[PDB]
Amino acid sequence: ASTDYWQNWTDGGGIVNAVNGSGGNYSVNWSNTGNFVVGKGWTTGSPFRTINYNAGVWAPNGNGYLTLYGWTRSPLIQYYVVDSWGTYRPTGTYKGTVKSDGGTYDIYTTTRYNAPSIDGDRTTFTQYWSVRQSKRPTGSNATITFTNHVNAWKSHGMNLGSNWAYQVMATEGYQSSGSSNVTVW
Ligand SMILES: O[C@@H]1[C@@H](O)[C@H](O[C@@H]2CO[C@@H](O[C@@H]3CO[C@@H](O)[C@H](O)[C@H]3O)[C@H](O)[C@H]2O)OC[C@H]1O
Ligand SMILES: O[C@@H]1[C@@H](O)[C@H](O[C@@H]2CO[C@@H](O[C@@H]3CO[C@@H](O)[C@H](O)[C@H]3O)[C@H](O)[C@H]2O)OC[C@H]1O
Ligand SMILES: [Zn+2]
Repeated sequence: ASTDYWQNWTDGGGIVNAVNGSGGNYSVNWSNTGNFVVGKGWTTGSPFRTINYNAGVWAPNGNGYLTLYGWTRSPLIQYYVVDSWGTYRPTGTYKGTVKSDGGTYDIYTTTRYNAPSIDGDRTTFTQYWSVRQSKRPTGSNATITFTNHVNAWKSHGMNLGSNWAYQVMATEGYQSSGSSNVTVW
């Protein structure tokens, strides 16, 4: 399935110059930002999708994540599979680990309160994370075998919602500057 979804969200802080490139390609150049999320992927997420990407540029200066990023409803859950980051490795309530695609990821949960989501500007929701224990090398074709994460989460009592929303390979930033260039398929 070729990508069909363009995610381009900013809370309005700083500069987020995002380019919707040809096919699965996008880029972001950002400066002194609030929170933003830019990426490409699919209108409807699947627990069985293999996400492929190649980050030809991964150059955060401060907090950025290079991450699978997506949502379900029923219930409302945000999830991440974080392959690389900048100055900050995201963590939460430690649940366990999962091995996938040549890496080991820690599994965490967090909760957001009064926060933006696909449902509104001020919402409360759980987040599920796989965060790689070390930054993944970038520049070569990489795979996220999402089933492995979903199954590990499930085994730790972290069940996703029944109603799948979008699923993207994203650049998320907070209080940072940077450059990224990623192709997704
Ligand atoms: O940042 C940019 C990189 O993402 C880009 O890398 C290329 C991304 O596309 C890859 O081609 C895929 C190979 O596998 C096939 O099954 C897919 O259908 C193709 O799309 C290619 O191999 C990568 O080199 O390079 C340019 C950077 O700016
Ligand atoms: O049109 C609607 C959009 O406005 C809506 O935007 C979402 C807003 O919330 C964003 O998620 C936050 C940023 O990412 C993480 O840091 C946080 O946990 C979230 O608070 C999300 O990226 C946007 O998609 O999406 C739905 C549309 O109907
Ligand atoms: Zn386990």
